[PDB]
Amino acid sequence: MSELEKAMVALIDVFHQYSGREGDKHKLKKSELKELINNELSHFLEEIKEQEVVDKVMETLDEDGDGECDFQEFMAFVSMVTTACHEFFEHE
Amino acid sequence: MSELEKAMVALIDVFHQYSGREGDKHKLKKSELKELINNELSHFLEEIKEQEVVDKVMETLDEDGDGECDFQEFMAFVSMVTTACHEFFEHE
Ligand SMILES: [Ca+2]
Ligand SMILES: [Ca+2]
Ligand SMILES: [Ca+2]
Ligand SMILES: [Ca+2]
Repeated sequence: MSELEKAMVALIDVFHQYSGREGDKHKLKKSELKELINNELSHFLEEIKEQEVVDKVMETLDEDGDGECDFQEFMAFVSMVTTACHEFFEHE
Repeated sequence: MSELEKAMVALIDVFHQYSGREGDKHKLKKSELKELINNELSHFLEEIKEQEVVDKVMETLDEDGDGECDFQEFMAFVSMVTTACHEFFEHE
């Protein structure tokens, strides 16, 4: 079928199962965010080393500076990866 | 590997190949937008009937009202589907 239908389900599905690991299922905590980047998304970003890097990066995706990242803020991070990544992904 | 890596590649990959159908590879035209919804995304939206519906909907994702939808605007539509869709996708 349409690839977007599978990606839309996978994007939402991963958030529900991944965020459901802790008793917090309706919001994402600061510690969980570090784990998400450490999982295997280091390909887009490889500057993780000191805790200050996560804090500096966390402020960038924070739009209302609420101190926490909800599902709406998580979508903003996805936009950051597409805009930051180059379109030279065409040929290897 | 991480599901997000496959989805990030599929989201960008589909845009390059799908938008490359017409000589316009750097921007999306109004007619192409109707085809995208008509493809098989009618699941999220099933109110397509008169051309006015597309125009009313097109204005909603338009942020700068430039009269055309670029790659940045396309991302906004994805956010609209996630916010509009309910989270009751858990159990069938
Ligand atoms: Ca959580
Ligand atoms: Ca925030
Ligand atoms: Ca195009
Ligand atoms: Ca526009």
